[PDB]
Amino acid sequence: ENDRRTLWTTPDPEANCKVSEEKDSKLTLVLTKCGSQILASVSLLVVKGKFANINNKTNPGEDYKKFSVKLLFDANGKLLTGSSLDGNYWNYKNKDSVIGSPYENAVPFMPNSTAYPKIINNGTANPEDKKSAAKKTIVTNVYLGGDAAKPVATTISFNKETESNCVYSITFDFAWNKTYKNVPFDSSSLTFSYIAQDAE
Amino acid sequence: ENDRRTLWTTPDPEANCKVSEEKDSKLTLVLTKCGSQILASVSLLVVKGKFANINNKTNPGEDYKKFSVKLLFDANGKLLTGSSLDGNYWNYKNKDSVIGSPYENAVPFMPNSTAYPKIINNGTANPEDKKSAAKKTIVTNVYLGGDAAKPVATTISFNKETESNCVYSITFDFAWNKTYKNVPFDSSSLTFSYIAQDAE
Amino acid sequence: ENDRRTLWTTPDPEANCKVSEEKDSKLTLVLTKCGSQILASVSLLVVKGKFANINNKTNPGEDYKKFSVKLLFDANGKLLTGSSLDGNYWNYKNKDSVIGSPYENAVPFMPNSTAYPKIINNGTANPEDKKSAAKKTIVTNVYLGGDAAKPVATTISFNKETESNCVYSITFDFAWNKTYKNVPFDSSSLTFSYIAQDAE
Repeated sequence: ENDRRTLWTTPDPEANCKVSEEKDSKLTLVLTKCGSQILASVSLLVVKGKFANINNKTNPGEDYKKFSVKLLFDANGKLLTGSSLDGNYWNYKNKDSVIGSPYENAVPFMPNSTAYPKIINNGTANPEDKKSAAKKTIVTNVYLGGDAAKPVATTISFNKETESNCVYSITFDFAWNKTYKNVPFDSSSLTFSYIAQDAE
Repeated sequence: ENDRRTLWTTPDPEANCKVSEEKDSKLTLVLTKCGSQILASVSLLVVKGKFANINNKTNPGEDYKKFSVKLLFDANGKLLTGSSLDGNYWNYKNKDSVIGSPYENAVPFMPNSTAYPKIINNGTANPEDKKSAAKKTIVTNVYLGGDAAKPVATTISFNKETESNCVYSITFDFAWNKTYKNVPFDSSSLTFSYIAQDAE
Repeated sequence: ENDRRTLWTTPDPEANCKVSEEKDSKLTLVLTKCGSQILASVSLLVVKGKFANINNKTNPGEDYKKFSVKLLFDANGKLLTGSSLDGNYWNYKNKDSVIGSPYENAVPFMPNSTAYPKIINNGTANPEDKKSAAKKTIVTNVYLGGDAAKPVATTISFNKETESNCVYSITFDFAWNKTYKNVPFDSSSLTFSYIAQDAE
């Protein structure tokens, strides 16, 4: 009904995500359709590993101050193995859980091919043929422990990845310059939208 | 018709809200059902009292430099007395207005208990199933006068309040570090979403 | 069916917008009806002229550091002549393309008159007598190249313009202080919502 309009991890998932090692994080992502767009809410709590309690005082160095989460999808919109997120509880909504069986098609939840092409190349491109790099991209912040003093630079990129010969993709890139001393990666929630691929 | 999907005060309200004194502010809040999520828009013009002409030069203190707006719901999603907003014109959409008679049940507009649960704040071990307080929070900025130079740090908290045996809450926290000389607290409009509760 | 819910510039549009010269930019604007709000997504690529390759080091004046795009509408919600945007492939969705006929009436997709009204005389007397300019405004940054290091102050504004006896107006205002050196104007995507005009 309204539930085929939503695809999510669950509102309160079990560990379902690899940031650093297997199942070290809980990603709550809900994708909903309002017509031609997807309306999305995301959140990330990391419960163990390299980012469960950041200390950039005792661990400075690029690799302790950034990471990314990738949703990779095949032609029908099925999650592919190379993904950060586990498929077990990624499915269509049902009264606060997921449908019994794993889904066959979710093309209408995928970021548009046309608005978000895989590669743009404006080296030798005439101006009227030029495409937008930036357009595939939402740049905002989230906040550790929902504290304004603790921003984390968030980039959401559509159809950026090539991993696993995927045809669609949602990437969440996270980075910070503050040197956070003993702060869990526990994010505020973030609203975002993108243009949906057309079914059939 | 499609106004059953909207619960919204009014597009243009009479002073309907308490920041510092009774009916001292005009809160515009619309909540629309986009399936499993609520898409909200919010503005706050304070019309009289302590925040109606901010002067941190003359009043340098903490209590002049922040305030908070609490909406308190019961089990049926009806608005409780403790709330900053008054329920006279808080109701479903009829054309450009509300339905005459106050609503029985708005539970499906409330923030999801599962996504955003009650957390009794005690020293808690084992982060691998501690429920996240950050998740319940959207952190962003509104701009006073719609001017980029005049930011206000804005925290939107779901299911945070303990007051009046509320089951559900939506709390707007406005704070600013900058020292403003005669600026009316007059916010830019802010878009946000959250995961909705389900019903019968 | 559901396509009559989307008023859009194509997802992958031809040069369609005047920032500086006729047809110097590709504006992507998607409007979808979600109940009583419009859920919008907006992005701007400039391909020629004065902002096709910003260099505030060679061009340091204000006129090279800011520009605005005006959508102007009439009482049917159809585009007018003064509009930045060429109203020739600006139509209701049909599949991944656009409908045969030009779009007739689209009043349901306009910013709400009551919510965002035209400015008059303001006074401290409060029988009802306050107007918030800010309420009419969403203020945020977008990011050139989708780079965190390259913010641009963005203001969206509803029913503000007076040009060509317009009833309804959407205006995107861009402004930066940073001195960009050989940066195409190519904005990261922006999600936003506003209250719709009530259809009849």
